[PDB]
Parts: sequence; structure tokens; C-alpha cells
Amino acid sequence: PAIYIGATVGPSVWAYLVALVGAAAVTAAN
Repeated sequence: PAIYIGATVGPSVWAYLVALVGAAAVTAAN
């Protein structure tokens, strides 16, 4: 269901999506 079966976020996997999106945000900037 979609009521309270997702009250989490993920601290680790989060820092991973941040470091990755960072390198791409620094390579697209001329």
C-alpha cells in the first residue's frame, strides 16, 4: 500500500546520489 510503508529515506544511498550528481554538475559547467 502507500500509507506508512515508506516512512524512511536512506542516509547512505542518499550521500551516494549526492556525490554522483555533484561530479556531473561540475563537468557540465564550461
